[PDB]
Amino acid sequence: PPYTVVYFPVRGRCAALRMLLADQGQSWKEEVVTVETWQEGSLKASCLYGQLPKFQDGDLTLYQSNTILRHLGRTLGLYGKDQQEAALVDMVNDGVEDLRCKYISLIYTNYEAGKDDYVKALPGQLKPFETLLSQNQGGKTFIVGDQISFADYNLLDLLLIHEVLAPGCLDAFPLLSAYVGRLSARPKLKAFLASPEYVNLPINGNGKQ
Amino acid sequence: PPYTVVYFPVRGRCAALRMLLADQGQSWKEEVVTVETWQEGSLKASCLYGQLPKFQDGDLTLYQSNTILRHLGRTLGLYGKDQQEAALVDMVNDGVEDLRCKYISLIYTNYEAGKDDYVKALPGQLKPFETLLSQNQGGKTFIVGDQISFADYNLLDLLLIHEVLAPGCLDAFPLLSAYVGRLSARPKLKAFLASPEYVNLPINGNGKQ
Ligand SMILES: [NH3+][C@@H](CCC(=O)N[C@@H](CSCc1ccc(Br)cc1)C(=O)NCC(=O)O)C(=O)O
Ligand SMILES: [NH3+][C@@H](CCC(=O)N[C@@H](CSCc1ccc(Br)cc1)C(=O)NCC(=O)O)C(=O)O
Repeated sequence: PPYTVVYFPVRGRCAALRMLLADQGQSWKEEVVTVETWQEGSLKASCLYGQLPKFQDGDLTLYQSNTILRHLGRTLGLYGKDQQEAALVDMVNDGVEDLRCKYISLIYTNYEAGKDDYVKALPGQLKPFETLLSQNQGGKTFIVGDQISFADYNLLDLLLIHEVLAPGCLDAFPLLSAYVGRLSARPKLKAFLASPEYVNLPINGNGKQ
Repeated sequence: PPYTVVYFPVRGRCAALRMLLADQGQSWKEEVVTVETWQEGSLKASCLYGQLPKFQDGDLTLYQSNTILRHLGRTLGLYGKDQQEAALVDMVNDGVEDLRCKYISLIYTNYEAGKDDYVKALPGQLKPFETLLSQNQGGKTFIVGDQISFADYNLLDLLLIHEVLAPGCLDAFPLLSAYVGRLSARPKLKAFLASPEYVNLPINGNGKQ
């Protein structure tokens, strides 16, 4: 710390790290970038990959959303209890990232023509996470081990955005439905999910959801 | 050894972890899956995300290529010297993965019509890595700090397959050109890149490159 997040005024790729910082009781500053200030290209040229989010932690600056999650994961102790759990946390996060990429492609390039097929294929894409919960203490704790990890906040966000795209998509998965319930109830996280800074931001940049 | 790699008979997403293992002097077993054995559905149905590579380290089974690289990075000491370097190693690997996804979409879905526009935009996509090297002791060492990391092997593979797709694409980048030369020369890695085990497998599964 202290932290600063730089991004567009949407939830998008910053939703999971904001949930992690709020639930861990950390403070941070937000620097909002409008499409107007982004279209003038001078901030875009200073970004390593010409994209946002950008993040600061003291004198360290970082890019890439999953690198920011892994960094808070290791500096705050949200990365498993050992190397074996740290590898399982990475395997869940990479799976969450693959489906997040398919969701983003549906939202930004084919929403009207491909949402029915995307929703027809959704059960198959969520089954792996229900299976991972069934293997960890009967799905009664977290996605890996018995302590929360950064992959829990990234998987929670992906489940919450899919319920907005296909209401009831989790009805067929008992353990994922119960897991979204338990984590949404953690005190600091429940207060943050009800706040205007979270509820009043669109999920995506094109208004689709 | 306690290692096993399960994959199709191509270099694909397994090329960087095989170079990492060979350069660190570790042995592993390969289990090859043919397209006929994959079409039998039983092994696909047993994979967590229905895809390969699969990897084992003793009884620990892992999926996702980047999870396998981070697990060997942690167990073999290829993850930076402190928490700040470990975050910069992740930032580099996430950039490498973003460019590998664009390369993969071109190869398997748009190779004939998108090859010239893809090669035209390539320099913009490679400049970030040239900038990272210029910031680390004049590009004379590794991509991060002064010890090799798992991201150096993934970046090296990404640079070698682009030189096959667009020969001379690295001429515009003096530090990346010298970085590929210096890394290909490490004795154990130089021997692996010249062996039939590496040279006789196609880069991708559809024959394009
Ligand atoms: N792999 C990177 C991807 C970052 C990324 O896609 N960044 C997009 C923004 S996220 C998606 C999006 C698009 C438009 C709005 Br309004 C809000 C959110 C960007 O900077 N895009 C700007 C650019 O590429 O010029 C990561 O995980 O961090
Ligand atoms: N995100 C995963 C992606 C793995 C993946 O895409 N896996 C593909 C194969 S890699 C690319 C490829 C394709 C065909 C051949 Br022949 C060789 C290599 C798969 O299992 N595909 C099988 C499936 O989806 O049924 C990772 O990083 O590990």
